Amino acid sequence: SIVIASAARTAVGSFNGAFANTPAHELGATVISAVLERAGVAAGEVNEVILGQVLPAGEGQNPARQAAMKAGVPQEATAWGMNQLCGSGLRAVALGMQQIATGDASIIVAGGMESMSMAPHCAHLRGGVKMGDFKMIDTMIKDGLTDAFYGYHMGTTAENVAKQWQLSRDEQDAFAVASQNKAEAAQKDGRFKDEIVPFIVKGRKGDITVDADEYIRHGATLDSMAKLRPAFDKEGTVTAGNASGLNDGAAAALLMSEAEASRRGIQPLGRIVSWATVGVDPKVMGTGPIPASRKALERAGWKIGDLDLVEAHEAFAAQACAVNKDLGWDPSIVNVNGGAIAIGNPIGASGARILNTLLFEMKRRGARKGLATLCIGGGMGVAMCIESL
Amino acid sequence: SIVIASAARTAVGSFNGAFANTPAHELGATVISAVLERAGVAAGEVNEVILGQVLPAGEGQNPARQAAMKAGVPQEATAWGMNQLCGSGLRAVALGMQQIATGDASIIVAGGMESMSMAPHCAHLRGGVKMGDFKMIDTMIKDGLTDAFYGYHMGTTAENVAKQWQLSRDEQDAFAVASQNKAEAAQKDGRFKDEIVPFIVKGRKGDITVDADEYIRHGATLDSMAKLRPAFDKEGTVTAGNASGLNDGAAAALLMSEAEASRRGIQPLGRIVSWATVGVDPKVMGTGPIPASRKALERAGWKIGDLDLVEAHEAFAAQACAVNKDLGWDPSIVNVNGGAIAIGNPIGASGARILNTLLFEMKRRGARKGLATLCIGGGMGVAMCIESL
Amino acid sequence: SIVIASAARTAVGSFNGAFANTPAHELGATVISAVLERAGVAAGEVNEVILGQVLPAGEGQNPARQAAMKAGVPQEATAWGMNQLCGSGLRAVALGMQQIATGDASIIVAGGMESMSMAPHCAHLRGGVKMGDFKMIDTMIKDGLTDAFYGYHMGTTAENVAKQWQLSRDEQDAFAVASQNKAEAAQKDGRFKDEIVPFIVKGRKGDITVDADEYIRHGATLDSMAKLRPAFDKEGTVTAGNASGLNDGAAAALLMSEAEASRRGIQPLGRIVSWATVGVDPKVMGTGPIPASRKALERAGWKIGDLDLVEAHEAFAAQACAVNKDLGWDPSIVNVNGGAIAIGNPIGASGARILNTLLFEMKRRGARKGLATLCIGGGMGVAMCIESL
Amino acid sequence: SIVIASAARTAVGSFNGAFANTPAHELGATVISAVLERAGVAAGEVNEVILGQVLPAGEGQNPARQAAMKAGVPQEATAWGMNQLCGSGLRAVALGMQQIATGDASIIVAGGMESMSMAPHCAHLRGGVKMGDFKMIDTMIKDGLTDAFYGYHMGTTAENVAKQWQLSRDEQDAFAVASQNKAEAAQKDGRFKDEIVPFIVKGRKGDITVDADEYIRHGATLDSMAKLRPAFDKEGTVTAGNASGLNDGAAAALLMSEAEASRRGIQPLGRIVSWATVGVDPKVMGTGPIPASRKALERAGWKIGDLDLVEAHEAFAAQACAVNKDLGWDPSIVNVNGGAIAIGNPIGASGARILNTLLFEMKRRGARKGLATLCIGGGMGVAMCIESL
Repeated sequence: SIVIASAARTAVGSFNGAFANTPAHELGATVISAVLERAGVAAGEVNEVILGQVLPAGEGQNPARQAAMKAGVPQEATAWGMNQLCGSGLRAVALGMQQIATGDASIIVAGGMESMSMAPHCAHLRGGVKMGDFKMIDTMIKDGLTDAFYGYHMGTTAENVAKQWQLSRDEQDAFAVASQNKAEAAQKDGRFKDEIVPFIVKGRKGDITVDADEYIRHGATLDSMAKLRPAFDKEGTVTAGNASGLNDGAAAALLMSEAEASRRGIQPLGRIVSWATVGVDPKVMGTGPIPASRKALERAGWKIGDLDLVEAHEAFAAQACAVNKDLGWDPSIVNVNGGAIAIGNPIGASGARILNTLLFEMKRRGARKGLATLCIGGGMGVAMCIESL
Repeated sequence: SIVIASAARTAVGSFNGAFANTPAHELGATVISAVLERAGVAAGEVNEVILGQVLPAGEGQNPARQAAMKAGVPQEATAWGMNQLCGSGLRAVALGMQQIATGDASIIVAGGMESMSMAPHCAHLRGGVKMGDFKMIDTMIKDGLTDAFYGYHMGTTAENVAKQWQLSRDEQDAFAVASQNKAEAAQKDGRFKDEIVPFIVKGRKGDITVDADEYIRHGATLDSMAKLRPAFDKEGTVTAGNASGLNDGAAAALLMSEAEASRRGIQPLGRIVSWATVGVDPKVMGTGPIPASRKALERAGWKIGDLDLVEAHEAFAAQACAVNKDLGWDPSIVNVNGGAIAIGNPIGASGARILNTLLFEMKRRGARKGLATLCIGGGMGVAMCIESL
Repeated sequence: SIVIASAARTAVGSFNGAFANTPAHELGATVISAVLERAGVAAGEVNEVILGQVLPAGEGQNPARQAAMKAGVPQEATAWGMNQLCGSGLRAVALGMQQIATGDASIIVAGGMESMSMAPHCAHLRGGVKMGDFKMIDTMIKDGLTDAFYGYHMGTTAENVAKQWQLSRDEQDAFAVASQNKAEAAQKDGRFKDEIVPFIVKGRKGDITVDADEYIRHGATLDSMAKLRPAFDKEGTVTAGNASGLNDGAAAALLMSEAEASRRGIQPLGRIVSWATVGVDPKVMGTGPIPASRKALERAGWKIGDLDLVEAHEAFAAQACAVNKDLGWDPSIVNVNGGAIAIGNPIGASGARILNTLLFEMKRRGARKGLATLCIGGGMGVAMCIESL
Repeated sequence: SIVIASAARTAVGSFNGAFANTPAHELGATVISAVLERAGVAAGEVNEVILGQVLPAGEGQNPARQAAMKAGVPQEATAWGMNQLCGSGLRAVALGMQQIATGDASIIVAGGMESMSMAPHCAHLRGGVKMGDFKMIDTMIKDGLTDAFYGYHMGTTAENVAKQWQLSRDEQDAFAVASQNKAEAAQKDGRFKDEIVPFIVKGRKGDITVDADEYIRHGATLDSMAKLRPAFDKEGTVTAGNASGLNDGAAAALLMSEAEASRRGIQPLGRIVSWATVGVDPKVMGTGPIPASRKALERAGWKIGDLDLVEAHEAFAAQACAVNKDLGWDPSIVNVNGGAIAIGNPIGASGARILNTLLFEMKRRGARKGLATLCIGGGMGVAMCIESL
């Protein structure tokens, strides 16, 4: 029953880059109107905005409610954000279908948004420290990148699956360069032009327009790639090269009944045939998507070889390949235009982000079956099946 | 169709009182373990833990997840947090209901959690602070009570309702007195012994058992009530003891299909018949419960008559009164055992907390159709109709 | 030549005690007036104020000046601070002495002030930390109690002397209790009333007048002292019981020439016949007083044995004995009224605080030759010889 | 009978510029070795180091001791810092001169050093912040630039001298340009070569040698000053332009007896013939240089017109005029090589920065009498007289 009317994301910006001082709900707003106008639908009629956000400290009350009211959504709608780490971005889009598919609502916007750049450092000083140094905790490292279960960064969870699947530094770096090259090819030709909405960086030295993914490294050689030190495990494997950095962006989708889109002349971007989510051992968290995807395909009714296009989050090359190897889809059909390693993440958005890449790329090549999938810190994964109407 | 087999709520703590130094997820697990034990269900068979949480600042990746693990819920079940302010904790239950109702999960735990105590101060300190003074922001006040739509603390959006509803200082006081009598009474007669589930505050020179709501004051006399000068408006009428204060508390209810509960020989508290969330003019946020209720009642097919028991978020004297004056339910069945004023508030779990009381009162007095409803910052209501078997 | 006409000091306050919210220049100011009053010189005849202060962060431009002004010193006069750690309050009396000596001033008020309670926490936030955690530093510990060369605490340099001069846990505790008991006594016999000037802690609910050193323990048992665990070297011998506290307080002297004193018919507290400062190995910093006092005595022309009364700074019991055995004066003329371990240790003021004790017990019993000496972090010591007139 | 046998200064640095991350004492060290090695004196003969400094917060125990110990001054010699604001650097030379006069030392190294870039933000937190937001004070602004009595700026007191002395917006800007242009010439012709000592800013990606005052602006237009808006009082007369900025640096000079120099065969940069300091009205704080300069000259037995060369602090344009119109000397001989608006200032060190400039230009142009003078915040002033040998 449930279709994706419209789809949009901002361009993804570098850490402390273009959007360094741009608040998440602001990037949220932009994309909220974007999917409004591209479905041809008026915020007047939006029932609820569901935004995944991971790092919300300091942005004031309920940043879902701000991004919506800003982008025109009237007061009679409702707004709530949510968090599943990387999954947030896509799971919102699942959550949103469950609203229409239960009679509980007619029309929803969903996705996520994220300013890793605007994340505050923090301290609980209600008691007041009478004597001693204290740590100013960086919520982006803490709430965003740090396993609450072992003590190490995500980067180690990668190393445990590296050693597990025995993914060598030569192969891992090979994966990286591919994703840089792919995404740089994809960029030059306007293969991202469709889904992107420009964002207007309100300024004072003038206004400056952003409609390019500033994280893709042009010319990225297998050698520049091989001159790196392992960013975590000092003779482990994971480097900056073959691992996503820290970024900002948003991405959303307007959902409605197949019967409703029909009434309005809207030519949907797809229809959500199924979604799933599963949990695993936090030490090896990147193995989320394997169980996650296959749950989806049981619910969707498809077999793995039915898939025309995959967009599987390359959080870290190591786990990216772990998903690829084990599942065994046609590798040349995953991240055709590039993975996270090259475009970045912005966590809270990373899933609606790749949903955008997926969808517009289905639309443009007559692919009919696709699936977005991502891994999760804590040890989980999410998946979604999209079949084009 | 879907029922609530069990529930449990921690006793609600005072601000920087009994749970002063306690991480909400650790209150979380306690409530989770509880709903299981009582109802007879084993950790493994839980699919997912959906938890409301407004001030997760600094706590670590997916705190819902951290609660989950700590209560025994296996590495496979999923967990996520979400936010719609005070309405998070009831709304989380509806989102639990929808997991069952669509084809996605057998057994969900839904609730909410909140440690107003551990809430940090913070500043954005990435691009450095070149030169000048800067502010450390209180995230409890920033992200919890400061509607980032006008400038001021919730307290005067309460004033904004009194103003039109002319609710004189003596009626605002007389509300509190009543609630504080009704609540303290309830407890004395033992009525919170059912809902609550003891928690352990793990001190150094000994452990501490908490299962008494420390916020409840005694001998609630109109006399003391009427001398607190206007807290929020320097020429106002909503005061600290007639606006719900800052509190710590977790609370939750276990969910499964009605057939599943019987298959499991588990004596449900009641059945989730309908729910509702609606928007209203943000300035006058307190009125959420007015439009939400109708819808819920309408969806349930009940007119107010059929309600034998009700709970409405006593956020303020200013907003709770108008609500009963508008909808026109009979007061004699609303917050019988007490409301936010006397019990406490605690954002992320308030809605879940009032879930518990309603259900446990329903059992031990013979109401068949209870309803709960809440106001939300930014202009929102959330509503649920409950039928017992 | 140059002589001390009058003196005063405040009570010494405990850490976050009677002066917790009382800025140091406020304490210094009372002292300035006192020494003015007590001599019969008018605030307007003061040429310059010299005040050692070690923790001045947060306080404002030249707090020395602030005190001078609040005490009523004309703005035609000058005021500056200096920092030689513990020796500050006494070097200051010497620099003051130099002013008059060379004939570039006539009437100096000199001493020191400190508020260890009022120290702030800080961090250099201009460049900003792009990501990861930074510490908020205690300026008190950092700038006030810690050697930057070998990087350990000022407490550790006590373990050095402890190990090196072979002082038992017992005999250090003995010293501590001796110091307690002596002070305690001198308090009850009223021997501090003369040196001490009251201070009015202004209060929202009422003034409080502080007139007694509140750090001194009454009936302190050896048992109490002997059960504390070693405060720095967890495998050591120094503790919080035989180590001076963290204290607030000020103290000062009014200097002029001997000739000028006579014109005014002032009966001075004694004559500065010499001073000195030396350096020693930073690791055992407590040792300063050895060659300092040597230097000072030789400059004066005095055989150690000619001393009638001595004050030596008890940084820790460890250096205090070390200073004693090595120099060898009869310990029955040393710290006749207790020492820093009992009375307190307001860093900047300490060197003036002992000078006061010395000056007042000197006169009270009519001693001809006296010596004050302190030990200093970054391996130094300062000593001045006073003779009565 | 006391002389300056050499001097040296680092290049003065831009705020957050060349030295943005150099601990002040590191700059001191360089200056120390420098004066030793330009005089034929070995660090081991140094008796004491006396270094002015206003913003040491965060820098750990006694920064001036760290400076001396890095420079190799023996641990047997002593060290202290001091704070009479802008006067610090020069007063320090005068105190160093005092120590020798009285026969308490043979060789002092005295001057100043400052690092406004490494000044920290801070707040007082032992009390306990119960709730609500709070400030993080900038110690530089709070502790270096703000008159503690009226609570405005050092730039606002500058507006006072404007009205009271009648200096138009355009009258002052031209003076500022004059300075800049005087200073751009002097640099180019290498007139700063003698005094400046290169400092190596040890760098992870290579070392970098700073050997030129980077604050100076080439091709200074009178326009670009005149363009500037009032920065201390919305509708005032002062601007960020005709006012001195914020800077890092250090400077010092080595002192000894005249006959001592004689033995050693040292051709001395000059002879201290006298000095003085005074206080003036705190609101016209910049008017300090007036009576100090006078009382200096009178002490030296000199007429203002006997002076061959003059260096007067350009803390602002406004005082600079005020001081020149009052004292009444040939302004052709004032700051002959530019002044502090263009060379920047760096409070603690300023005083010796001009001393260096005075001694070296006196030498190169064969001047036989000189004068150094600077205005002090809080309401003071220090001037010293030099006569060449």
